[PDB]
Amino acid sequence: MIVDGDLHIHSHYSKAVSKLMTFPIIAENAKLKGLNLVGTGDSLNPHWEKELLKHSKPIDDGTFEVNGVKFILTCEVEDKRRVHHLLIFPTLSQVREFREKVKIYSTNIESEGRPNLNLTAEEIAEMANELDILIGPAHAFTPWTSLYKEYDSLKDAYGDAKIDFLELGLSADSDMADMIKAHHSIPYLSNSNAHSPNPHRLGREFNRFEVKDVTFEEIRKAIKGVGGRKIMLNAGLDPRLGKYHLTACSRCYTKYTLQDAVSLSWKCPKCGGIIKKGVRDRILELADTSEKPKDRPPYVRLAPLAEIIAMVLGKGIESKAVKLLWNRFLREFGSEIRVLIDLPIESIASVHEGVAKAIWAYRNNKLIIVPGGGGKYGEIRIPEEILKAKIEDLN
DNA sequence: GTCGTTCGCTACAGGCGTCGGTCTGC
DNA sequence: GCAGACCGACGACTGTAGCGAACGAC
Ligand SMILES: [Mg+2]
Ligand SMILES: [Zn+2]
Ligand SMILES: [Zn+2]
Repeated sequence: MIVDGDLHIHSHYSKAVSKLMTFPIIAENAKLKGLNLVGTGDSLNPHWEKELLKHSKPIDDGTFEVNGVKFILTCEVEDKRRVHHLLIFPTLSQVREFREKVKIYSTNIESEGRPNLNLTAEEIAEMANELDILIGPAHAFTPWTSLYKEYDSLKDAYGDAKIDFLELGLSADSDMADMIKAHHSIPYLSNSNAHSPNPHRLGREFNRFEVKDVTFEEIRKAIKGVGGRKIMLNAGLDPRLGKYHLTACSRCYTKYTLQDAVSLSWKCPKCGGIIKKGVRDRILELADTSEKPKDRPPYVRLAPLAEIIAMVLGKGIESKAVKLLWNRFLREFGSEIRVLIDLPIESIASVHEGVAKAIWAYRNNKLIIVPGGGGKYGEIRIPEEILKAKIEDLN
């Protein structure tokens, strides 16, 4: 079967995350969005595991079901050097064993969803490998809490340890990361990093796997690419929409080139804020090869359908109008990705003509994109002539 | 024209580095 | 004067009350 799975979210026990991020609400919104598989997130927190065991039914020792949505155990943890890592756990026993292993190195393993571990990246990855726990750098190019803001290579961070994937990130796609030859031997995950069950948050990115069943072991085979299983698609935000795509100030969000930031010594001259290097500049800084791996699954660039509806209707992202139109589209067609990429523009027009024209302009690269940077999300705008013209005249 | 309903924007919440400024024993 | 210890604030890890003000079915 072919399923869509988002393997990096955060519960309400994490920080700066909506209190609505509980198993029932997450499952409801994932089902509404057409999301087959969702990572649990924060699995090292015992209270979140208790809530899981409460609101779920067992599929196997590492797969659970809430309101028809499947869940495998995942967690993001922070390094001794302030570097985030994503981990996928085979069974609940691996979760509990890892949790007990790091209690002597952590002070918030029981009170937080994103724990801090007084362990280096190599130590964490080695402990995971010893327990067959899938480990990988999460949002690997963020200028604040990623691997590549701390290290110049995966080898410098993990040493003799092994990773099982690399989480791309909102502000990057597969080609950018594949500009580093090492990455060619590593599977990519495109996950949402959702702090909210909102439509444009939960499942903003995901991975499309081919599996026999929806279980942890099938997903592990799909990530490894063995036994006929495979990651056949990586759906993700257009890298320009991420918060850290370009190099900009952390306070006023004004964008600067890499040369300009170097000459300015990383302080914004118009607000005194700290300029943070974008992932595009960072990857070009670490650029290695012009080749790509052949086995690399295609990356489908997305823009959240709620954002399209908000820019068309000229209203806010949380408005009731965009919510109603988004629900109409989802009831009618079943998934955001289908409306964005797969559905014919004529069928989109039956629900809303302006949204159909905007989606056409998105598919045909005729949409204005103000790239994000320094912590500000990218903005999406549509030229006026697109909305003024008729559908049959676009092409 | 009324008055519930809805919108959009600002302020603010909360448990380990970085980054300026300050104090301290020479 | 000054190196170096000491210190406090600041923001990522972003979401949402909540408050004027505009809207929209009667
Ligand atoms: Mg992306
Ligand atoms: Zn993280
Ligand atoms: Zn600035």
